[PDB]
Amino acid sequence: PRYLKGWLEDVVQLSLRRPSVRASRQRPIISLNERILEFNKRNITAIIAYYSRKSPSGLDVERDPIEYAKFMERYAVGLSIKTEEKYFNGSYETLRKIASSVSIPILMSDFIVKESQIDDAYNLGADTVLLIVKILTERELESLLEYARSYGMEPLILINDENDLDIALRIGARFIGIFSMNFETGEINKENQRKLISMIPSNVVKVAKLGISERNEIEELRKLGVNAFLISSSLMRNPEKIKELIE
Ligand SMILES: *C(C)CC(=O)c1ccc2cc(OC)ccc2c1
Ligand SMILES: *C(C)CC(=O)c1ccc2cc(OC)ccc2c1
Repeated sequence: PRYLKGWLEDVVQLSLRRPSVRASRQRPIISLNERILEFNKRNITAIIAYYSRKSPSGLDVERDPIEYAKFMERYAVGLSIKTEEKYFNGSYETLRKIASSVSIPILMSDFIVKESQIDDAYNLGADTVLLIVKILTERELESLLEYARSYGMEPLILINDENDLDIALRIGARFIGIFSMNFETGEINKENQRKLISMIPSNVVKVAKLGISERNEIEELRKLGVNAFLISSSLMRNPEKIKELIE
């Protein structure tokens, strides 16, 4: 990984030590990016619902993961499952149980810094993985992209700024998650998020992290080329809100 400071350094060190799983996959790879394109063609708003027991954002919600997943199966384009343990209270067992319970695409959201974590995602039933430009050297990012692609996954590449985008495009990203998160305030910079979206080629599938969980924001972004939306706290708090977001 890159050399880091603070809690990202900590979580990367934890991740490097994470024991791998041994399990045979007995679930198809259900492509998230393709399902998003399908929703776009059908004019159905495509929302990727997070399951996250905790978040550094103040998030502290206990709710049954299977009940949540089965509810979202009806509405969401896919699920994003936090599997990082220390800051998000995630677990591989929770991912496995969720994957064994629904047949919509599942993104394993963690801090992937070694190949065996991609093996873990595959073996546990996830359909793809998050890769984070800001924690990986360029060579690592390219290699891990290729390694995920070796399983038939297309990873979601997380960018937070223009430097991350330059790297992501150079290494061949085709599925990009645009955050533009400030870690002091914990707020999405909407202006910058929009600038980044405008800089992405038309042949990249684009997912925006939503801070403001409202229909009008979705409509503006969709107009600007965004294909799908990641939404976390508001859906963990009130799952049924997704219905009003998709109309
Ligand atoms: C989960 C709700 C968000 C998450 O897992 C995550 C990971 C890494 C990351 C890096 C950023 O900048 C480099 C911004 C946001 C973010 C969110
Ligand atoms: C999504 C609207 C917020 C999100 O993904 C996120 C991820 C990680 C993170 C870390 C923080 O501490 C450094 C603060 C906020 C925050 C928000």
